[PDB]
Amino acid sequence: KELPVVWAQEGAPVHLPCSLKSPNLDPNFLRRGGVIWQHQPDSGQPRQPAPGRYTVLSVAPGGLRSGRQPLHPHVQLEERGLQRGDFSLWLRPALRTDAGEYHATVRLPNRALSCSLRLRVGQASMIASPSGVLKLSDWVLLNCSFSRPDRPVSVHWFQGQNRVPVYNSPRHFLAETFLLLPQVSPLDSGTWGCVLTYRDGFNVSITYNLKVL
Amino acid sequence: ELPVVWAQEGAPVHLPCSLKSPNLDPNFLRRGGVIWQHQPDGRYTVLSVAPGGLRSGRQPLHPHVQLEERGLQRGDFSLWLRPALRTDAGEYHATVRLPNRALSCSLRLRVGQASMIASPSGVLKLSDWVLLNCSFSRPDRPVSVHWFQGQNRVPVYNSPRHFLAETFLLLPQVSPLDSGTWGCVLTYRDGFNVSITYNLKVL
Ligand SMILES: *[C@@H]1O[C@H](CO)[C@@H](O)[C@H](O)[C@H]1NC(C)=O
Ligand SMILES: *[C@@H]1O[C@H](CO)[C@@H](O)[C@H](O)[C@H]1NC(C)=O
Ligand SMILES: *[C@@H]1O[C@H](CO)[C@@H](O)[C@H](O)[C@H]1NC(C)=O
Ligand SMILES: *[C@@H]1O[C@H](CO)[C@@H](O)[C@H](O)[C@H]1NC(C)=O
Repeated sequence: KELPVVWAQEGAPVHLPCSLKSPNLDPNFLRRGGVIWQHQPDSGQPRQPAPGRYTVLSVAPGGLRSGRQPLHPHVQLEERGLQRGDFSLWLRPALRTDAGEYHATVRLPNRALSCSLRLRVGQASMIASPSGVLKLSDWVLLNCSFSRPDRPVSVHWFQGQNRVPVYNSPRHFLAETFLLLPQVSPLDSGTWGCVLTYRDGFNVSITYNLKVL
Repeated sequence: ELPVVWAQEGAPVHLPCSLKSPNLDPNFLRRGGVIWQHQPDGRYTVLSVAPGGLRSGRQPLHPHVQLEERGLQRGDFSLWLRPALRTDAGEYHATVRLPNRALSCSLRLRVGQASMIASPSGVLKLSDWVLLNCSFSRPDRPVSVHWFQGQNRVPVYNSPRHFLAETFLLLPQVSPLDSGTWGCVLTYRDGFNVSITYNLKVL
């Protein structure tokens, strides 16, 4: 079977999970764990060479840090989690170039274990048809879109400073990932927002400023 | 530099090359010969007809490139690409040989992609709304947009049941009379036309 896929939104932090799910307390045993995170970027794809792997993070087992600064400072580890057996990678800005395979090797006192993921990075946008700048009483269709190919499981719409929930109503028709405003009014000018949730739990938050003249 | 000719991928296009005021005998101008060269974006000849008025008969041969012999008799030596393909973009050079006259033509062909974007893009239920976008990949924006409905291509104007804005057509409430083909024509400032058809399916 293939690698589990983790999705990221470009510009937003992402968390690549690698965790002992049954840590039997013992913060003093799991203090002493260390991990190597390696990244296999996409070659793009006969008698081919094997894909290359380079180390993006290394923290030493034993319960100490050596004073070595991070090699790739946008890639990070939460050091509070190591006591709980959490060796997950944080990509502070998830970048397009960060896509590819991630391989963790964790060395504890008695054993070593591995974690393997494929990270894909997508782009979010509110697509406005005909446009975002509108005239009074025009119609507009907003699509809460993300470049992931599959269909999200839920879409939540919000409007205004305080994120007031937006439901199917006479002034707002909701269908799939789309919100149709049949007749914009002065109260429709301002910020709108959406949250897309996919079946793997990945969710995207998108904001957009509608202008009505 | 060169005149630009636009093409829609999947639709025929003709690269114009016509004698200015070509009113000679239709059997005199058929006896002309022409060479069309394409340097893709390495000049190579894509079709050559020899002067003298006789043919090799290989018109089914390479039918993606063609000359219309009615235009050849009318002094029109234009190249026809029956499916305009992505590979056809690039530089074109025509040379036409008559007994006492010569002509050369130089054009740049760019090919764009057309699509009817439907939101939502599936099959629709009666009384749903739907938005159609007549889109073309050309960078400049078209100067006019025309919408048509049905096999008989009846024009569609701004109304309560069909709202037109820019390149978009909104149908607020589909009915069984909306089932079937819809079409749009984009017209650009040079006269280039893009025709897109779309089959709406509604239960
Ligand atoms: C609208 O957004 C959804 C979610 O990303 C996407 O699957 C769909 O293709 C988009 N459609 C248009 C017309 O933008
Ligand atoms: C997305 O899912 C995560 C995981 O449960 C959750 O913490 C987050 O709150 C969800 N999205 C939003 C917009 O809150
Ligand atoms: C709709 O089509 C026009 C014409 O090419 C294009 O400029 C515009 O970006 C398209 N918008 C959407 C949402 O498809
Ligand atoms: C291009 O399309 C427009 C609108 O349908 C039409 O008026 C015009 O005559 C067309 N041009 C040609 C050369 O057919």
